[PDB]
Amino acid sequence: EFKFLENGWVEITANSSRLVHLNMPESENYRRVVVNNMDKTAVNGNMAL
Amino acid sequence: EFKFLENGWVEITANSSRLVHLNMPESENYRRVVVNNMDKTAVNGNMAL
Amino acid sequence: GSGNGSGGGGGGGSGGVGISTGTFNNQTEFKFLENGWVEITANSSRLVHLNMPESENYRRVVVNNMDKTAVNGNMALDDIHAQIVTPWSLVDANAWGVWFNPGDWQLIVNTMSELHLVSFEQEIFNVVLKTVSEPPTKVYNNDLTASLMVALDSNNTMPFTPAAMRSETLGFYPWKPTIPTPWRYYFQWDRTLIPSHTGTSGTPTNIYHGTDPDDVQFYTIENSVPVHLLRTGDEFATGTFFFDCKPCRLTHTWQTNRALGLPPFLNSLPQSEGATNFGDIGVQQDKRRGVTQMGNTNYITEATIMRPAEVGYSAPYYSFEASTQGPFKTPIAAGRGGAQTDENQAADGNPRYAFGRQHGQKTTTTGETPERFTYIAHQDTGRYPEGDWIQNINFNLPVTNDNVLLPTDPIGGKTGINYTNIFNTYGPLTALNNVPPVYPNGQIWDKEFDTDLKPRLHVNAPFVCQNNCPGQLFVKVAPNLTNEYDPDASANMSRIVTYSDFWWKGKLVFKAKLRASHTWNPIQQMSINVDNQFNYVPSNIGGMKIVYEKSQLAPRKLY
DNA sequence: ATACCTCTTGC
DNA sequence: ATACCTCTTGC
DNA sequence: ATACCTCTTGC
DNA sequence: ATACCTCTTGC
Ligand SMILES: [Mg+2]
Ligand SMILES: [Mg+2]
Ligand SMILES: [Mg+2]
Ligand SMILES: [Mg+2]
Repeated sequence: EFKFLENGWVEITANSSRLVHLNMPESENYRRVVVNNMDKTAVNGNMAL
Repeated sequence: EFKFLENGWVEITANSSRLVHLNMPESENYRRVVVNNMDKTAVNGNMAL
Repeated sequence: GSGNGSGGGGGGGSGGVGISTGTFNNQTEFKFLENGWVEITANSSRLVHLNMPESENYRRVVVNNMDKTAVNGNMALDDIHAQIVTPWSLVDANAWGVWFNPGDWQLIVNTMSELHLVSFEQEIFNVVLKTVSEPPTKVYNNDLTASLMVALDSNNTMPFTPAAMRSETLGFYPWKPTIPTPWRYYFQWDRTLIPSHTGTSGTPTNIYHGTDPDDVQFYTIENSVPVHLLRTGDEFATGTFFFDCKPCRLTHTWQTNRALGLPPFLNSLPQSEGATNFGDIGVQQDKRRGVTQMGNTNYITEATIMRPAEVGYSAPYYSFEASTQGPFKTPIAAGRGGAQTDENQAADGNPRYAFGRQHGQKTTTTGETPERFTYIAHQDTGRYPEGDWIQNINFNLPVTNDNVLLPTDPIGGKTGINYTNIFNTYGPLTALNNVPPVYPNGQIWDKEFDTDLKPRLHVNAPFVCQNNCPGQLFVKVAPNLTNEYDPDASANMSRIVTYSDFWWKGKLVFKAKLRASHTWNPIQQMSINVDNQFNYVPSNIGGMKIVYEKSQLAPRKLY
């Protein structure tokens, strides 16, 4: 919705809806994980990676 | 000027000015003239002209 | 061989043919208030002269000194750019000299401590228009009914072009006439240009691409302002405008990082006069108590010791950067100054003004070379690169060559370069001041940029208006036609030769504050003497000139 | 529409 | 009779 | 609880 | 009986 006001102001109202789908989690736990692509960086010149 | 109102109406005001120049007429008379390009139409197939 | 007829004057309450519509005043008022505030009111008037434009058209011109840059090593010389050219002329008055004479300046500067800009308004009157008609006997007649046009861009729709940046404001002498300048403005354009040197092989790309249609903007007075037409009897006047902007100080600071805080206690004092009897701290540099920002040593020296933050900063020079439209020098705030300069050491940061007779150059002096100078602020906030240096963290000293970079060692293998040229130390701890005014050739106030984020200051003027700035004032002679005119024709129209004169008067108001003695010793003060004495007076011919003067004379603690 | 070198013999 | 590129620092 | 391609034949 | 280098964060 665009609603024009005095003096050229507009009030834009945007609505939006969705059907959302969701599965049960893999596991009901909180986990603390470490990620390690050492190998890739191990390369030399692959710092950015 | 554009002046925005409620409900998306606008009032457009346009001003305009000019410097106008004007010479005296060729003659202070009213004339009744006839124009005749007979010759051109005389052609045959030149009706439109 | 006629006088035109002399035409006869009708009379209203604010004007007519033989009725003056204004009053000349170029006088300056100081009005002392309670608590040492002063209200300075400065009036100023001029007789302005103006001719009809070259042509009643707006033009879009491109300028191209390709040849000069074509040179290789002449990057800096690039003048390329586009611009719209109008038939209008601009009346700019933004410049110290328009408003004050020296005497004034003196006062201000010696007795005050800070200055605020307050309001400003102007007006035009006693308008006159004449026509020239011509054996070359030129004759001049008033054209009673012709008009002068005037437009005031209060909305600030036009792009802003302060004219002092080119020394085109009005004159600085009340007793001598002057004129407005022809208005023009930048027009967008794309452009490329690869830097090079003497030694540089071939032809570095160097071209004018054209115009980003996106970036296009073309304005016209006519379509954006209302134009007033004045006849002799008419007169025009702007309202009064009020400024919203910080104050400007008239004092300078002098402490540098070195002078902040409690100096070290000297365990040992001199016992007789003489400039060689120093005092002594009397403690091993590596044994003193105190604080530093250096985690490795135990050294504590006036240069090591910690300071609360940092005055001044260092930046690259001479730096040219480049964007869409070509290169340009990177500006600095600071400048330099001091003992190790003397206008010859004169570097980056100090500004330099150049100008004509209307603005200070000796009136009688012949020859079209501009007069000049380099303003050297009193505020000791700049840098002395030569003194800089950098060293390895290990900080083992005395230091080894391998562990230190000097202003002497050459960078990029170029001899005449060193880190200080590309160095930069600005940062959250930096602290500094605004430029100081420059009499008489300095701009006074300036518009702020419409960017989302903003400069903390401008270098061209001390007063930057926060909100809107007073709209520009344009004028122009109204076209006076002959009896022949054919707009349908391609040729340029012929006009009667016409021109105009009118007086302009303005009022600019500041508000300031008296200063007061705080130290035992007296301080610096501007003053006249045998040496400069003649700068302030006309020559036996009427030679006049206005020399530049300083502004922040007195000192102030910084901390 | 003149007041002691400004505004201001005002207010 | 100048307000942030219009009217419109209005109303 | 439908009004002239929105909000909104509302207020 | 501390206010932004005076009087004076007074009045
Ligand atoms: Mg307006
Ligand atoms: Mg506006
Ligand atoms: Mg584009
Ligand atoms: Mg672009």
